[PDB]
Amino acid sequence: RCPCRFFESHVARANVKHLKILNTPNCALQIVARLKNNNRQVCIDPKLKWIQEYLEKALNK
Repeated sequence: RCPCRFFESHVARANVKHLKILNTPNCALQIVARLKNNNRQVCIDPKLKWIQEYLEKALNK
């Protein structure tokens, strides 16, 4: 079973509280994020540009 089933491409950082990185060689790279509004658990597509910027600001810092 993969940590994420469907990925959302219409999510923005303002609606996410934190991003979780998962390196699963059974499903490849997947990222899980929670909606700040209802604090739900949703899966975000690792192809969004703001996601890459978040990883870039967390890796250099």
